[PDB]
Amino acid sequence: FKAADLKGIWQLCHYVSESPDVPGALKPSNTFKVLSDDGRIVNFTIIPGADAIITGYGTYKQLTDDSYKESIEKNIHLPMLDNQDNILEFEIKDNDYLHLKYFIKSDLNGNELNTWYYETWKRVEMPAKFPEDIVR
Amino acid sequence: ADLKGIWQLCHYVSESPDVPGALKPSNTFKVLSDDGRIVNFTIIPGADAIITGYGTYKQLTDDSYKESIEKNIHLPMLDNQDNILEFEIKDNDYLHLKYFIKSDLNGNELNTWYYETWKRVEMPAKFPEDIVR
Amino acid sequence: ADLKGIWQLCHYVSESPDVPGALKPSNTFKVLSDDGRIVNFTIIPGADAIITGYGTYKQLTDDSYKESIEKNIHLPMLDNQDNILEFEIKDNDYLHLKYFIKSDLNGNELNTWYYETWKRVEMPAKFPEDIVR
Amino acid sequence: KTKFKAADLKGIWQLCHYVSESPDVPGALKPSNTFKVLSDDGRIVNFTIIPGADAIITGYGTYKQLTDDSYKESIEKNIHLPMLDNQDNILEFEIKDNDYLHLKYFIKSDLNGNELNTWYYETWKRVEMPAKFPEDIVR
Repeated sequence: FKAADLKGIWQLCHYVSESPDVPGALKPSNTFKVLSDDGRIVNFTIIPGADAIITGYGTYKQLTDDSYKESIEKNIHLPMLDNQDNILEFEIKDNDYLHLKYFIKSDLNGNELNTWYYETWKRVEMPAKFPEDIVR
Repeated sequence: ADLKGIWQLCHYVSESPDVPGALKPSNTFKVLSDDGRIVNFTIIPGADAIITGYGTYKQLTDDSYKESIEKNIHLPMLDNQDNILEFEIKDNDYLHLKYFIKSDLNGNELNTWYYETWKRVEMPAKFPEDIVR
Repeated sequence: ADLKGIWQLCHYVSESPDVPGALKPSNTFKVLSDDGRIVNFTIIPGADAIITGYGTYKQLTDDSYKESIEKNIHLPMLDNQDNILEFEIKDNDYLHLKYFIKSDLNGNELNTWYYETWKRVEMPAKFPEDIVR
Repeated sequence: KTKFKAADLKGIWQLCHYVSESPDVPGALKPSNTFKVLSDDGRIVNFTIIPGADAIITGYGTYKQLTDDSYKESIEKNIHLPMLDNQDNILEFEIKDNDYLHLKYFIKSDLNGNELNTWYYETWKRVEMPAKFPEDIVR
């Protein structure tokens, strides 16, 4: 296969809605995934007005056209992935949205979970101009 | 009925557009004062919060109250009108409301029921550590 | 002075200790009602907002008002006390306050001035597009 | 002679700014909205989170440590400081207590040719993994 455009900085998004039945509108959130050029992965979450925190790190590698592996060293968000390979099924839609899914068999307590997790991330890009009235 | 207080609008948050969202507290507040005033306002992250509606209110029956709206920038068709809201407070903490809007701002037939869930804002026993005031 | 309203806590922020800063709105609100009630509350993103203090208030002079605090989880030393706040409203929108606490909860001498800056929450001309309520 | 024990530049750094409760009170150093990613493979990316909107990349390029107290950013594009586009910026630095990156750099002139001759100072804090994931946090 030819490498998908995974490398970059990705921003976690969620879907907000007025009813539980209507599909939500996409909104960018506080978590970032840095997929480096040398195969390193770092997840971190900003805490407004406080220190941001690293929540997971390791290495990554694309396996197929629609799957990549994160070889997680430590993950405080999902401790069951520590020293494990997590296979993420993915699709990049319109060059900017990374739609991923992964499966967790058992939780940190050892109980059967058998749950698929879904995430949407948006590629962080440089705009044409630096916006006025922004707090760096 | 225990309507007086500060209420926080809830919305539905999901990880995917296909998975049903979980009910979560959101950015909008309804202040139902002890002296019969109503104010709706919405916080805007990184900017000034905004008042979106105000007027007076009064409970009419066991399951209905009236908001006599002066101005409402969220729903301009309610300006200078009485809105009758059907309500139920479940478990002392959740205000479930429904109201009907006949027409939109242009006068076109809407005939839509709006449903809202608000959660009572309370004082907890202790001030939590590591929150940004 | 026009004390009545909803006030939003601000911080003064600069990129350097030498460059003059700017006021930036935060997560805390003070509701100074028309009937003399005061409520402080803080939004916690993704969780329930919390009431952190309440009581009554009354203007005393042109540049001072009193908060008769019943309970305050943020500042417990003000419980069942009158706090006299020196204030100035600059350009109708910014409430600059200062108050003095003589002693801590243990009765030890504190003799400390506390400063706060709040911005008046207003209704804008139009409801902005693409905000999350 | 312990230069191998020197603090790493590599990592994710968070820009600090000065915040107080009032303009009459001097601001305390606090973490802000801007991040510098100094990768293991010599890439630099500056980006700023914008509450309620998409975060934005504000500068990128490559970097390399030159001496014990200086490193170079070979900037491709920088929307925050456009005069650094396609230039090398030499940053004098010191890492204090492993966690604070104190840097300074000099800008001779702006894009318009206005002689500036100004030193810029920045403080960044190393972003780390805490022992436990905190409970009431928004991802």
